[PDB]
Amino acid sequence: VPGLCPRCKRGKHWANECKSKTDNQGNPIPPH
Ligand SMILES: [Zn+2]
Repeated sequence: VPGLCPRCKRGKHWANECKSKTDNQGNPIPPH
């Protein structure tokens, strides 16, 4: 029962299953 992805901050999933729509890299999340 993992939530707010421990890699980004715009999803509630896990790294392997993570894809943050912020930039063209991996986790360009501006808040974190
Ligand atoms: Zn994520």
